[PDB]
Amino acid sequence: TQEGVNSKLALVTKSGKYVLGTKATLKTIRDGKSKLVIISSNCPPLERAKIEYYAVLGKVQVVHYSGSNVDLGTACGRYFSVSVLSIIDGGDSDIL
RNA sequence: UUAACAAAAGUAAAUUCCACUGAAAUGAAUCAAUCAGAGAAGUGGAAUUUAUUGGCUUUGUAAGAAAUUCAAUG
Repeated sequence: TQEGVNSKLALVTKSGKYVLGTKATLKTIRDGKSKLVIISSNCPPLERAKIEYYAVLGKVQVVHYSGSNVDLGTACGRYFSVSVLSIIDGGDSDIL
């Protein structure tokens, strides 16, 4: 069903604010800026387990992206790969 | 001109890690390459290697030695 969230993460790039990177995602979960976490399908199972446990503590929803980190980076209009992603605010979409 | 073994005034090259921050107008770099959101470059650090301690100069050793001269041992 990857004709949805892919288009959802296109208005966020235009109006909303997200942050790319596992280290930078963990920074936002520690604060209150995180409102949603998207994890690719190939994130290492040990670093993935640390994001979810952090999100469970922070009560932030985790969206298991159906593509790899290469596909997730392209979904944000980026020429590198993104493993984890945090949404500070949804611009015009309905992701949150 | 200077040894083994040790010292630590001064000071190198290369690689790998750590902290801050988060790269797109993509940058960084080599003779060649090669690398980066499971995170580049920047700044500040840590470690190891470099014919023994710690690589080079320097120092103790150690000038009393040795080399080159002079005089009839100095």
